[PDB]
Amino acid sequence: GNTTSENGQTEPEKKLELRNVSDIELYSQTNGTYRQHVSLDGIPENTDTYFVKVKSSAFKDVYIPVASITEEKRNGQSVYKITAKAEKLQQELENKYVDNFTFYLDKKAKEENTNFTSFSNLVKAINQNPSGTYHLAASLNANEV
Repeated sequence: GNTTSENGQTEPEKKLELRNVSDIELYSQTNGTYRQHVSLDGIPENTDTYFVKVKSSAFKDVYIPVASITEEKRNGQSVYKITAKAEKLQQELENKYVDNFTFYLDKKAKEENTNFTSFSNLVKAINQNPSGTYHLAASLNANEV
């Protein structure tokens, strides 16, 4: 019949934090030329030469090197969870603070029948038979192509 505990404010520590993160892009350096790995990462890569580019609506973009690319079932699907290593980057994720910038990507499989999920697959699906009917499954980024 009571709820008695303590707290503390307790001056907090100072770290680096990304607040207005409007969008998050992934680039690579495989063939010596940088390109946009917008989707379809497949199996997580063996070597971590990627670097995450976070574009913000408040201030300019930030480039940070990747640390760990793994696969985690968000709802029983191939969702790539990627973490970012910075000297002190704290990400207010789900009302709690994590010591690394971690974010999830989207998709995996390509819809040969009808590119309803991604551009890299849409441009391939349309070129097969232009006539017919097509629908989009979600907003699709054309950076992929």
